[PDB]
Parts: sequence; C-alpha cells; structure tokens
Amino acid sequence: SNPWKAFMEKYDLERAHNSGIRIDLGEDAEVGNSKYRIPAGKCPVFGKGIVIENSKVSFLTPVATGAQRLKEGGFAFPNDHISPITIANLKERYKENADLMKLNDIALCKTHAASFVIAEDQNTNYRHPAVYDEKEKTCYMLYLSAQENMGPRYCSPDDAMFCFKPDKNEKFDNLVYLSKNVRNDWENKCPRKNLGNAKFGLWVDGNCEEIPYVNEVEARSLRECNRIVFEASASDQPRQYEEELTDYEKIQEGFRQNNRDMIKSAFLPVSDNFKSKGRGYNWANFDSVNNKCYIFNTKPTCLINDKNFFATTALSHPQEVDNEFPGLEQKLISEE
Repeated sequence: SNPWKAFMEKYDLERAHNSGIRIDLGEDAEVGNSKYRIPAGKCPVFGKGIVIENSKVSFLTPVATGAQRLKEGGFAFPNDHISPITIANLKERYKENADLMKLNDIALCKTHAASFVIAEDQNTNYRHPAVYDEKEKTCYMLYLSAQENMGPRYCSPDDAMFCFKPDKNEKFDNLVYLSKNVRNDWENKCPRKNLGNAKFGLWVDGNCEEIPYVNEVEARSLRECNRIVFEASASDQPRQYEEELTDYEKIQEGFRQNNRDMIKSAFLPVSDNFKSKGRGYNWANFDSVNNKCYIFNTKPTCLINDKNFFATTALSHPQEVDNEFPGLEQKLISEE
C-alpha cells in the first residue's frame, strides 16, 4: 500500500496536463475554412516563452501592424482594452461574477483570455492562449497559438522571415504559458515548484525504488536540468517541422491587413498521432553535487529523500524550490 499515491497524482502529467509541454497543440480547432491544432494542456507551464530568431522584440509585444515587418512585433493582441490587462483591472472587470472572484490570479488570467469569442463566427472550440507574468501581475492574450517555426528552408542562416522556438530562459522565469484548457484547480492538480532534497522514484513492494530506466545528461544547475527536461518533454509537433505552402508574404500581408483568421492560424500545422497526449520525457532528477540530470518518461509514484537531489518536471518553475520533504512515509514508533 503506497502512502504517496494521492500526493503523486499531480506528477501524473499524462493525466494532469494531458497534452504537449514543449509544444502544446493537442486540440483540433477550426479557423475560417481549415482545421488547425491549438494548445489543449490542462496545466500551466512555468518559465516557458517563445524566442523569436534574430529579434530583440519580446514575443509578449503585440503582433506586427501596418508598416511593421513580422519580425518587428511579437505574438500578443494589439488592443476594449483586454490585453495586456493587470490583475487589479481583471478583479475590477469581473467583480460582479462570484465564480471568477474565487479564481486565483493564473486561473483568472486564463479564464479572461479563453472567454473572448467572435459572435459572427460558427461557435468553434478555438479560444486564445495566454501568458501570465507573475512579477508584473499582467495577463497577455496570445494572438498566435504557434510555438515553433524552425524549418530548414526559411529558418536556417540564408529578414522577411519569422523564425521562433519555445524556450525556458532567465527572461521567462516569471511567465506562465496557459492553454485555454488550464485547470482552475491547477494548484492542487499540477506541479509548480522543484522538490528540494528529493528525487522521484517508483513504489515497488512497499518501498520507493529508483526509476528503472533513465537518460543521464550533464547539467551544471537546477535551471539547466529543468531546461533539458522541457526540451525533451511531450511535444505535439516534430522538430524542424515545416510546410511547403507556407507563404511569408501572404502571412505578412494578412497581418498588415488585420485579417484575424490568417493571424490566428499563422504557422499552425494542419494527424491525431502528432498529439503527444502528455507522453514524453517529462520528469528529471537533478543531482546537484555530481552535475547530472536523469530524465525519464514513466510516471513517478513516490519520492526519495536525498539531499543531493531535486525533483523537476518540464512544467515546473526554473528556480522555485519546496525544501519541505513530505513526512507521509515516516512511521509511528513507540517508547513502550
């Protein structure tokens, strides 16, 4: 009988998250004529952002408009004043909604972004993803659901181009990448902090054993190990994915022309086998002393108390640590 069973439910990311992490495109959504995939993840992704190649422009900057080339803007809404919105203004806006007033900041931000529809559209399941900036208490609505455009035709050393990749780096620490499906009760159902003095294990015959199969990768810090596991996690799109028909000029035209459907579907792949459903190398045990990152793809079912280690996941914050090792395995002993 496993004492860890309920505690470990939040580390069952196939069930907890149920979509891609590095690239989340787990749900089919109609945009105009065609069917595309959009983020479907039920867990927030802490520390994740989109990096635009050869651009100093943040992806949180609004999408290009008018004269601006694609590379002069980001992925966000260009502004009813709905994005970027602060949590103060958010709380103010929905003060009459009881249910929304019981939501935490991250859930409120996601709820706000996922609420906006075009009435004159044939009520689709498409909704905009979000990015919550915890430091600034600001909620961004993303115009683009697309997470990576790194294909070797256009996105190899050869300016009218718009190449981008998902990434975890210091500039993104306080960001939370949010799909329209992020759980309101994510705080109890999803990971956030790295578990200090802990390593994930597998409950076998009344004891917490090591993960049977792992991939050792060199990592010099907690940040580095957390980045490795994100980079190896469940992905809904293969690396270097590219479509032949992709026309940057038509796309850039659609943006300058404020064509909502073209902007919305920009760089999105068009099948069910491309969906990870949460399966992948999502967990890692970082050995802070020997500088090793042991990534694995089978869900952990217990924790081992080991002061040399940290238990991280692809969803987890790049730095935040919970050093409180759970005592749920400690037994009552008698003085007698």
